Amino acid sequence: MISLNGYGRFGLQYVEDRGVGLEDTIISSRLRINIVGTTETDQGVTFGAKLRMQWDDGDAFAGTAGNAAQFWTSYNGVTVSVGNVDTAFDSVALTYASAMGYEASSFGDAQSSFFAYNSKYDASGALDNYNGIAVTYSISGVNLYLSYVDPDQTVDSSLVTEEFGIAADWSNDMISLAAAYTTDAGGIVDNDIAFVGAAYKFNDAGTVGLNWYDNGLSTAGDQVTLYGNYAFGATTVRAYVSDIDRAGADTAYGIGADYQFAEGVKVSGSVQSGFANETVADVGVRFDF
Amino acid sequence: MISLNGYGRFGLQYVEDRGVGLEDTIISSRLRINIVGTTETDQGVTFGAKLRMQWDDGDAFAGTAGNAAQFWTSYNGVTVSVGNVDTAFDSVALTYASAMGYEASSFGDAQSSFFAYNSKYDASGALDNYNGIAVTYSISGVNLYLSYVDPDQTVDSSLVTEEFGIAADWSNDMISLAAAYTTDAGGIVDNDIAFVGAAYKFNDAGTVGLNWYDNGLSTAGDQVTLYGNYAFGATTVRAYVSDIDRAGADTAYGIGADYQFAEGVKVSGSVQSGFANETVADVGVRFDF
Amino acid sequence: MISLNGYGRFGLQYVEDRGVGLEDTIISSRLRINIVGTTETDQGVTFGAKLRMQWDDGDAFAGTAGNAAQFWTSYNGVTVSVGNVDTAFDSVALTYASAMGYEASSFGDAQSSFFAYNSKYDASGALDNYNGIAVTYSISGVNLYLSYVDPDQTVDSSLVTEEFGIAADWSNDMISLAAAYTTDAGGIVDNDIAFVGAAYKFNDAGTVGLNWYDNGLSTAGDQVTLYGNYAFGATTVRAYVSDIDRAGADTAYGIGADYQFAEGVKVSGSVQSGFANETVADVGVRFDF
Ligand SMILES: CCCCCCCCOCCOCCOCCOCCO
Ligand SMILES: CCCCCCCCOCCOCCOCCOCCO
Ligand SMILES: CCCCCCCCOCCOCCOCCOCCO
Repeated sequence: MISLNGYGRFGLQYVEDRGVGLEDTIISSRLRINIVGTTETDQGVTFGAKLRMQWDDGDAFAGTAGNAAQFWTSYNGVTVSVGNVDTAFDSVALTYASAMGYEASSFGDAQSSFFAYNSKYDASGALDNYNGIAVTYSISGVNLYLSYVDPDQTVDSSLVTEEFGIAADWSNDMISLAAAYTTDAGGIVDNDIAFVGAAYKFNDAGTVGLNWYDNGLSTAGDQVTLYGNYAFGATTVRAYVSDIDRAGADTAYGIGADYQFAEGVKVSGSVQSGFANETVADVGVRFDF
Repeated sequence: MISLNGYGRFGLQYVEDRGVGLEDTIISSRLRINIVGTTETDQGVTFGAKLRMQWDDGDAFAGTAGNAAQFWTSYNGVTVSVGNVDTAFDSVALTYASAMGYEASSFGDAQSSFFAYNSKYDASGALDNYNGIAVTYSISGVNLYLSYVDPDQTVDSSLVTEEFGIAADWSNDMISLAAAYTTDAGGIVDNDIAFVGAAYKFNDAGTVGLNWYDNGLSTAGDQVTLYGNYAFGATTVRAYVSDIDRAGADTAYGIGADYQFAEGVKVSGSVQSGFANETVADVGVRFDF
Repeated sequence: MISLNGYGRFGLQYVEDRGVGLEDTIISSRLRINIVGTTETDQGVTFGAKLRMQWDDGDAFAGTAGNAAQFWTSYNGVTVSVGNVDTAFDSVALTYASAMGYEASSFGDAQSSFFAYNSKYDASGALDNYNGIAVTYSISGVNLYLSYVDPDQTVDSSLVTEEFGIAADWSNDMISLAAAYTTDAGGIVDNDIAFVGAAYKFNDAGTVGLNWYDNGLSTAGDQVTLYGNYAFGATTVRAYVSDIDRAGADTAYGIGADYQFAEGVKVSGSVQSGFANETVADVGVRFDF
């Protein structure tokens, strides 16, 4: 069976003083198409493969291609995947929970470098033999994640730096906890990063959380992000503040809202301020198809 | 929801004395696939996005990719679109009504340069930040069209030439009228073009029309095209003659036929002569899927 | 109507002493998506077109695009195709019958150069104006095939070398016979190749066959391949031995097995040895969607 899913988003993206002779506000948009092929068996093993075609404003040649494949095999709550896989640090819960606005951006997200599902092709040739293996397992409210990524699998392994990651998250109805650790993140020798987060749903209406990170070799250093959101019917108000160890940095912060216009249609905006006093704002829509 | 539609066409394309060591007749064909994603809401606002994958014989690398996206939002007869939009001068009725043959070509089409929906990627990089906004509105038999296209939206607007177009067409059962005007057409300062056309269905079987254009800065100058067609059951006979102001040009003309073989399947041929006495002929099929 | 079909395959691919500083075993995988558009008519003529998007591990830019189109028209057992067609030597039965392993490889396949359906784009530009025409006709158990391929159809034909091929195969329930001949195979003046094969199903469980080839201008020279397979319930055991005329070559051979895990899911492995004593082995899965 083959199925297609995706989304489109378009809105205004404002960056204070982006550059000499550059408009500070443009229309930024993205079109995402996923192509999923799956084969189900009567033995309960589901085989799958996916491809992604993703277009973003400003993309080279004003064109769209697919990325590199991802294959998986699933059985009894376990999934093993190969090729362009989702990684542990990028898949755990809570780590992207302060993101806001129609581009789901946050300075309160982790300031480190690490591998992740590659949504598009890469013109530098750096991903040509990139190959990952990941394993996930969901023990009810408890998710476990494991990923190994070799940036160039054709070359003797002793000559390249492979990334190894693990994560686990857990949740009941009102508390969630999440943790992840990754060594040689992004193929960088000694770039070892970690994440621990916790969140509390202090209603059915509100949640507050805290994420801490060790950003490994990044200039940012350790980081803490405090975030919260509140739902008022169809609108959701979100806010966060984040600090890094880097000498002299400002405290990052942001405020935003999400309006659930209909199932599949969300209007979102945000005003944020970064660690180097960058001012960014957005307003747009996303629709899921 | 995601849907796919398209067509394929293949036939012979003959160009008199195309060039030294070049075959005058080749097999020219095109494969077009549209990918449409739409999200409907109970509030009557439909959100949509589309992508196109188009292959033509002779295409670089013998490959196919998608073009840049187009997004739209529709409500009560109004449609607002963003990104790679259809423009006013290219979308009005009647302006392509003399086209014929399986490649739907005509020297009697407007001889100017202007922006239009870009069916493919562009290897020069000229379209990378091309961004348009269009608005259409259909007041029963009366269509209205508006388009604004900024060729590079990242750069201060004062430094680039934006294209602005408007058009309207109207039709009852037997007369149609259409008009369009576009300033700085194709991003060219002072390339201001206009179109006025009219057509008369003098039966349920025949139509005759006239299109006049101001081709702006083009070498062609003003132009007039007279065309007509007649349906004989499943066959349609078409003809046109066109003149331009350019000193010394020949009167362009063509004669063709369309055979409706089945719903979705059309066999078409044509013999045409251009403004510089070029001789072109074609014969082929198009099938819609 | 538009339909999508394809498959995904992933496993281990081992090449003895592949190269200094190169891992002998990697994970090799392929994702194939076919896009088929067809238009049926009440007159019994079916029009079709297809496109292919194929990703293989190691592919340039870690991306995927479509290849060049293929169009066809079918009526009463006859199919005429244009553009990127299947050729006679590549489509006849039996010629790939000794292939084994999850990559369906065999040194016992023909050692010549010839044109074939191009599954992907080609970055050299060599396929840009490549255009073929093929005709197949199936007279019950008897298939006939014809293909003409012009590598650059825009240039006077006298200046290029066109490939012409024919083949026929025939089968009752227990014997199959197949033959093919192609002149100027692969666009190479005087590269004339031929194939004759025969196979005998000596049960409902076993088959043995022999293929002979004239590999035209190749260094290999004439070739003979002897192969056989036996089905044991859900497993199939295959073997082959092949010899070429090239002075000094080793006898090529291989042994493999296929496990039909479920409809659409096949686990396959193989150990093979080539003409220059290369050692290759594989083990993997293929799933059809
Ligand atoms: C990301 C979308 C895929 C489109 C990228 C193809 C990029 C092609 O160009 C790479 C640079 O070299 C220039 C190519 O020659 C011109 C190609 O297109 C022209 C005729 O169809
Ligand atoms: C228009 C279809 C998309 C295909 C265009 C990709 C063009 C790639 O080449 C651009 C020029 O540079 C050469 C690239 O290196 C070779 C690529 O493919 C070979 C292995 O899969
Ligand atoms: C085979 C898949 C299609 C992808 C191939 C596109 C190849 C593009 O590069 C060709 C070589 O020239 C370099 C291009 O400039 C960078 C492109 O992408 C970056 C921003 O989206």
